Amino acid sequence: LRDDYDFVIVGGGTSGLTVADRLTEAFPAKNVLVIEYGDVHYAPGTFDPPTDWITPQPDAPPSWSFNSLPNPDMANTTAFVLAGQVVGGSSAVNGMFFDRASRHDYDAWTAVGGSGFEQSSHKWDWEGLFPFFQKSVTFTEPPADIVQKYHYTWDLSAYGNGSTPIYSSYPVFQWADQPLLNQAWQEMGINPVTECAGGDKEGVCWVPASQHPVTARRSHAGLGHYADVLPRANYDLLVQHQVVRVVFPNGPSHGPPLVEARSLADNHLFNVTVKGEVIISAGALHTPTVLQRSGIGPASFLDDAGIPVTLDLPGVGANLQDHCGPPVTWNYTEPYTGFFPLPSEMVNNATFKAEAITGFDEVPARGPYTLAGGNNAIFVSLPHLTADYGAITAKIRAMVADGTAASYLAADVRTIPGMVAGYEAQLLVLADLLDNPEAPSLETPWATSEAPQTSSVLAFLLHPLSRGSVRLNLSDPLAQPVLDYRSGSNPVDIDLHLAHVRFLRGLLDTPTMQARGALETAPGSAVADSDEALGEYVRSHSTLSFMHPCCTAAMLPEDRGGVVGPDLKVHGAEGLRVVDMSVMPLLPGAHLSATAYAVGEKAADIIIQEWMD
Ligand SMILES: Cc1cc2nc3c(=O)[nH]c(=O)nc-3n(C[C@H](O)[C@H](O)[C@H](O)COP(=O)(O)OP(=O)(O)OC[C@H]3O[C@@H](n4cnc5c(N)ncnc54)[C@H](O)[C@@H]3O)c2cc1C
Ligand SMILES: *[C@@H]1O[C@H](CO)[C@@H](O[C@@H]2O[C@H](CO)[C@@H](O[C@@H]3O[C@H](CO)[C@@H](O)[C@H](O)[C@@H]3O)[C@H](O)[C@H]2NC(C)=O)[C@H](O)[C@H]1NC(C)=O
Ligand SMILES: *[C@@H]1O[C@H](CO)[C@@H](O[C@@H]2O[C@H](CO)[C@@H](O)[C@H](O)[C@H]2NC(C)=O)[C@H](O)[C@H]1NC(C)=O
Ligand SMILES: *[C@@H]1O[C@H](CO)[C@@H](O)[C@H](O)[C@H]1NC(C)=O
Ligand SMILES: [Ca+2]
Repeated sequence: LRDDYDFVIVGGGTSGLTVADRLTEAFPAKNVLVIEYGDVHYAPGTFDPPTDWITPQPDAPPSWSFNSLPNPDMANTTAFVLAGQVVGGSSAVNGMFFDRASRHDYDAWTAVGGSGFEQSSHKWDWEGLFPFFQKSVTFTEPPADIVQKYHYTWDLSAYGNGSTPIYSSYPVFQWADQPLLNQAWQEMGINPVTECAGGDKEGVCWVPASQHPVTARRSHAGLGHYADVLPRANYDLLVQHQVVRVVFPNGPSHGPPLVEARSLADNHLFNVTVKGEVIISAGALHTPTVLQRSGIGPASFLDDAGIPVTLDLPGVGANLQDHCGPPVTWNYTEPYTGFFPLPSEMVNNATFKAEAITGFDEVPARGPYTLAGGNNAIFVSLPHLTADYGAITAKIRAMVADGTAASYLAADVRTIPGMVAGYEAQLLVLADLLDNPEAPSLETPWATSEAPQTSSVLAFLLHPLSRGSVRLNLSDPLAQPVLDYRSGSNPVDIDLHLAHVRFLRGLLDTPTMQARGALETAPGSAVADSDEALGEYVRSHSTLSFMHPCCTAAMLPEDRGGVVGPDLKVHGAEGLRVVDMSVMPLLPGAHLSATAYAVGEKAADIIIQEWMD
């Protein structure tokens, strides 16, 4: 471990390793150090040997497990959330669903920053982010036989001729009843989309897997941004170390700070000297933890924590958002026939599963295990799924106009004019986005419809108005934070859930599902028809997290509660940036990992262009 470094990156995760990669290749004379809580682990993909249709990988890398506080507005249910504890971060333990949000979701970032963000040239709208999306991954056309078998569609214009060893691929396998819902979504008027990673994604979407096109092995940041670029002499990595905080010897206006690190083996604490900048990429859950212990956070929490205030930025750990939603479930009253193979074949058929195990080891990889978690989702806009009803967005706009919107934030947040102002800007922008018929409001993925385990649809609330907190355990500040999800704390989220579930129920009415005798098992017509009963149902049967927590160090002006500018520097701190999913101001209508790379690539480009002064 060297005397000093030019760059320290806190967290060897998805964004952090892509930043560390791009910095070391651009500045061969500058030394980068990545400090990682975890270690290097082989990363099994989703549904790899010897699992059954979606069982846990026996040799999975380590992760943090989180149980949030009870969410009273969702029947006190707890949210269960994971975070990868490994070189590669969460992308090493992903479900590998590798989509991007619509162009309008990222346009929303620029709009929510407002004019306070406009004397910078770093635009995080679609036009400013799309080139880095193309840079971030290499996509590969599937074989022709696989195309004519499963009917993948795509448009290479969405990917360009990028060549970064982070792979987006379509498996050479699908379950045999994959076309079932595909046909039924079209009978609901949801239309096929040829390519959904090129910004235009409302309709029925093919989504790729973050995995190698030949071997089907998981692609994560630890390979593509770390292992695959070594040897590289200025690219250092320190494992089994927890970065405690950053310290400014002469205050935050004289930087970069020192990185105070704790060795997880022996608890030995030390400091790393930084010449250039410190980049924090500890993730949406842990970046707030690193800045809070650095005295960079809500002044009142920091006082209650016995931590001296270095920067009073109440956005640190605030504005927590995640994807969540309740299900619609059915059985079949006729036998589920004519499909081979279905997922149950893995548990019914030793021959078939033995072959799947060995098919995965052939070159190229073959059979069921080349599949990750599935490659399909609908993304339906609020106008489309409700027949242009303006009730929800009127409620949002009114709730800002009358000033009651603030009441839905936490009691130590609604009192802060900065936070109310930024929450209000979010809601109006979200109100506009949910009025855009090309902007997804509901996501529903599927790969099979075999009953009973996969005869269900989930109603992903893509753009929640509720907001939560990531805060230090005050008993053990170095332990994992407390997550207060406050799911459903803004009531428009419940209205969205009812609209989404009620749209989804139409699935069972489709000729395709009626041919199969699909019989609704939950919520049922009785519940669905009662705003009070369906409300009760979404509040107690929703999954509170699909493991996409974000926006705890939002890219917003300080007066709107943000923590970083559009250059991703922490407001009021020189030589200190954040680059991970905590910087998004609004949660995107997508799974986050592809965005995490794109954010890493653009943040690296920003950092590079300035250090070539
Ligand atoms: C179970 C699960 C499944 C998912 N499935 C999908 C999916 O199918 N599709 C999708 O698009 N997204 C998915 N995601 C989410 C997506 O992968 C993440 O949002 C994204 O990878 C996060 O990137 P990041 O760089 O912000 O964080 P991470 O990649 O998690 O990076 C944080 C890193 O910092 C390290 N760290 C934490 N604290 C410290 C500290 N104090 N000092 C040093 N290092 C520290 C962590 O160990 C980790 O390496 C999933 C997430 C989970 C948890
Ligand atoms: C990492 O670097 C920081 C910055 O140098 C170290 O923090 C500094 O620690 C010194 C202790 O040597 C603190 O000074 C102390 O102040 C109290 C009262 O103010 C006084 O009673 C002590 O005698 C001593 O002078 C100093 O405040 C502190 N600096 C900051 C900005 O917090 C930190 O210890 C280093 N960490 C490790 C593990 O080396
Ligand atoms: C158990 O699974 C194996 C698949 O590995 C089945 O064997 C295949 O059956 C299909 C018929 O759907 C044929 O097209 C293939 O030629 C067979 N391949 C091999 C390698 O056997 C087998 O039929 C399954 N058993 C049952 C009872 O369904
Ligand atoms: C939430 O917390 C506790 C449950 O043990 C109780 O205070 C409250 O009634 C709970 N709310 C609901 C709706 O269950
Ligand atoms: Ca697999």
